[PDB]
Amino acid sequence: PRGSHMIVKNGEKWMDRYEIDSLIGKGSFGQVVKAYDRVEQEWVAIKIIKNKKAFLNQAQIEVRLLELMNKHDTEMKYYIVHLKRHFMFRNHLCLVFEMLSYNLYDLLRNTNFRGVSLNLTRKFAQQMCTALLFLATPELSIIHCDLKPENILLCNPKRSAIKIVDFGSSCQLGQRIYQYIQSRFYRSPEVLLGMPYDLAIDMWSLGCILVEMHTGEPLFSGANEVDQMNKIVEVLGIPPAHILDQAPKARKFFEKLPDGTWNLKKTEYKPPGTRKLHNILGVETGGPGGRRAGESGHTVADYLKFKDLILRMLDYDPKTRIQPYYALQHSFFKK
Ligand SMILES: Cc1ccc(/C=C2/C(=O)Nc3ccccc32)o1
Repeated sequence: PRGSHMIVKNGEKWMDRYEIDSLIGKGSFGQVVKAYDRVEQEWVAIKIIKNKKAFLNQAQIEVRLLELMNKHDTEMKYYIVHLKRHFMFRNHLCLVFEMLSYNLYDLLRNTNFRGVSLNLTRKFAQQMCTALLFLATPELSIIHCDLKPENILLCNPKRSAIKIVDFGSSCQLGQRIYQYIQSRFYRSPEVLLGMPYDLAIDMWSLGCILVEMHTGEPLFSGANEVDQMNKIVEVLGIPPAHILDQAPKARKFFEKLPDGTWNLKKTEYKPPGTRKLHNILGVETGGPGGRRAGESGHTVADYLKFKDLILRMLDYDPKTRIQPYYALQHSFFKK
């Protein structure tokens, strides 16, 4: 066999059922194939976990969480990708999902990274907040741990309905296992600081995502952890002392002074909290790059609500950071 990836061969039939069409995707997780399920007469995406002990063990958690989420039949569970079944094949765990359309990063690429409208952004935000509310159900208490444009797919290319995919790093509250999680751009302060985390890290990622969906570019595009914390401090200032006092990796980015206060451990950036979200969104200057100037649904009053909700989702404190239910009650969502 030689190596971790399954030899994929377009046109072969798996177990007189799955007709392999093409390789959808590759990556560290393994691979994804488009396949025709002859039994159910429908296209499916099969996620082939790498044949490595570490990846197989993590994929048992993925399968457990997915099955748990699909079992909870309610008014929230259809913002989550549906795992139809799974099987072992050629020493690979294989997860069969419904076929969906493209991810929100592709939607950004098809606007030449100009960003989508505030109106489309709000539709994505209401779906995602609803999804996070569902994850926050006691019985689930699921932390996604990897929200980013790539992991939010459109159901249909013509419509704005979405689902969340890739619960490959997901854990339940109280079952934290990796000190290093989240895609860097969407990584919460508590994680960069190497502290314990809860469902609040998803709400952080969602704040970063919504800004990027409208501006067409990442809010915080760090080359590494130091650069990432610095780009956050640029907008949000130095994080509160009560947090940095309890933070194992505080001294990676910050310095205590005789004072008792924290400062950036400078070795260069805009001063702390001087990169205003106000200016990044271009509230009073016609939106991102001036492209929404005079457009309907891009008034200053619209922007101020959006910005307010973003700033509640980018709260440094995970205890006071806005939680799904309260986010859905925000004026930004009101008719
Ligand atoms: C294309 C498509 C439809 C459904 C899925 C599922 C995926 C998942 O759960 N993790 C992934 C990670 C990378 C790419 C795709 C997926 O992928």
